[PDB]
Amino acid sequence: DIISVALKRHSTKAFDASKKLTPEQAEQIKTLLQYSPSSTNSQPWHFIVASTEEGKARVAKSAAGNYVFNERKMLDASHVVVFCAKTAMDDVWLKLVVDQEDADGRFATPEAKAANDKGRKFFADMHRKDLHDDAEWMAKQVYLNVGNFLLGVAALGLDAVPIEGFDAAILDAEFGLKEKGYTSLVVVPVGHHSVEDFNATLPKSRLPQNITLTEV
Amino acid sequence: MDIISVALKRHSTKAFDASKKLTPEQAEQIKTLLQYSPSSTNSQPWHFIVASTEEGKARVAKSAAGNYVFNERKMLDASHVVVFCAKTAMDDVWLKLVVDQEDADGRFATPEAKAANDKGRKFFADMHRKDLHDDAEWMAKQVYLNVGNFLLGVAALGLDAVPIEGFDAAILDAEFGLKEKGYTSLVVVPVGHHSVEDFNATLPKSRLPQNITLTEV
Ligand SMILES: Cc1cc2nc3c(=O)[nH]c(=O)nc-3n(C[C@H](O)[C@H](O)[C@H](O)COP(=O)(O)O)c2cc1C
Ligand SMILES: Cc1cc2nc3c(=O)[nH]c(=O)nc-3n(C[C@H](O)[C@H](O)[C@H](O)COP(=O)(O)O)c2cc1C
Repeated sequence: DIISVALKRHSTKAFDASKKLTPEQAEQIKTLLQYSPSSTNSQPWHFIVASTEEGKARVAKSAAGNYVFNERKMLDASHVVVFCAKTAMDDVWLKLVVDQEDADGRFATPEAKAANDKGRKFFADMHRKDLHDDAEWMAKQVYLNVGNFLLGVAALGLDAVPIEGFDAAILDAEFGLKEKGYTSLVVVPVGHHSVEDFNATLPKSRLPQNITLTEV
Repeated sequence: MDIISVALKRHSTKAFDASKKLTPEQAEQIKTLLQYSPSSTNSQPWHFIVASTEEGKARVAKSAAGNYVFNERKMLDASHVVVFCAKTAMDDVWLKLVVDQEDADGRFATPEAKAANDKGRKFFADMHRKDLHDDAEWMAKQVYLNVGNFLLGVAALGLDAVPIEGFDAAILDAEFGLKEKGYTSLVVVPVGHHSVEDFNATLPKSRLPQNITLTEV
C-alpha cells in the first residue's frame, strides 16, 4: 500500500548505527538509484554509496560550520548515498546513453536508433546551447531521482533523511568530483532510526490542498 | 520486491486508453501523493493543476504545440493530467504559512521551538535568494523531487503514467494565468491506463550500468 508508505515515512533525525541494511537491501537501494527515470533517459548522475566507517567519515567532512546539525546522521546511518549531477552535458555521454539503449534491444532498426539520438540531442541542445541551463536541467533529474529514492527506501521498510545542509565544495574536493565532471547535490543517509529520533513520533505537516491544488 | 518490482516494471506510457478512468479512490490517492511529498525545510514551494474533465485536459493540451505536438494525445487520452508548478519567488507570507501550519499540526512543544524552526527556514531561504541567487531553481528542484515521488507512487497503485517536459510552459502558464498568481509550470504528468498503441510497454527498460554511475566506499 504505497499511500500508507507515503503517509508514514519521515525525515529521520537520529540513526541506530548498529542496525545495518541487509545484504539484499544494500543491493536493492542501488537498483533504485539506477532505475529512476530522467528526461530523455539522460541519466546525468553519479552516486557515492558510503557503507564503511572510513567512507562515511569522508562524507561527513561536509557537515561543517552551519551544517554540524547533520553530522551525526551521516556518521550513524548504515549507508549514505551522495547524489551527484554532471556539471556539463557532453556528446560522449549522449552517445553512451543511446548505445546502451541499443545494447538493451530498444531499437529494431538503425533508423530508430538515429531518430532516438536526434530527439535526445534536440532537448540537450535546447538546454546547453540556447537556454544555457544544462547544469540546472541535469540537477533537476537528480532531484527526481532523490524523490523516487526516498519513497522506494520507505517502501523497503528503511528510514532515511534527505540532506541539503552540507558543504558541496568540501564534499566535491574530498572525492575529486570536479575533475571527474560531477558535483554533489543531496546526501541521503539510509538505515534505521533510533529512539533519539524526535521526528519519528511527531505529526507530519503539509499545507492544505485548498491552497496548493486546483481541480479542472 | 513489493517496490523493486514496481520500479523495474513501470514505464513511460506513450499512449493511453481514454475509456479507462481512475476510480474515485484512485483520484483521491493521487492528490494525497502530491500533497505529502517531502521538500527542503518543508517549504512546499508548489501548486498542482489536476485536469480530469475533457475541457480541462484540452486546456492543458494547448501547451503541446510546435515542436511538442506529439505529446498532445497523451494529455487528452489519460484519465487525469497533473501540471506540476513551482513558485517563482519565496515570499515571507509563504514561509509564515508553512511554519504556522506546522504549529497547527502540533510539531512544536514551545514558542521557542517554533521560532527556532522559522529562523532555520528563513536562513536557507535567504541563502538561496541573496547569496546563491538560485531561489527559483531551488524551488524547481523540490518540484522535481515531488515528480519522482509521484511517478513511483502511481506505478505502485497499478496506474500508468508518463512525465512530460515536451511542452511550452509559456503557453500553459498563460492558459491558467500562473505568472500573475506567482507560479510557473515545469512538468506535466498524464495518469491512467495504457493502450495497445503504447509501443514502450513491451520494450526492455534500459539504464547505464552501475560500474559507470556508482562508486562504493
Ligand atoms: C531536498 C531536501 C533537503 C533537506 N535537507 C535536510 C537537512 O539538511 N537536514 C534535515 O534534517 N532535513 C532535511 N530535509 C528534511 C525536510 O525538513 C523534510 O522533508 C520536511 O520537513 C518534511 O518532513 P518529512 O520528510 O518527515 O515528511 C530536507 C528535505 C529535502 C526534500
Ligand atoms: C522530467 C522528464 C521528462 C520527460 N519528458 C518526456 C516527454 O516529453 N515525452 C515522452 O514521451 N517521455 C518523456 N519522458 C520519459 C523518459 O524518456 C523516460 O523516463 C526514460 O526514457 C526512461 O524510461 P522509463 O520512464 O520507461 O523508465 C520524460 C521523463 C522525465 C523524467
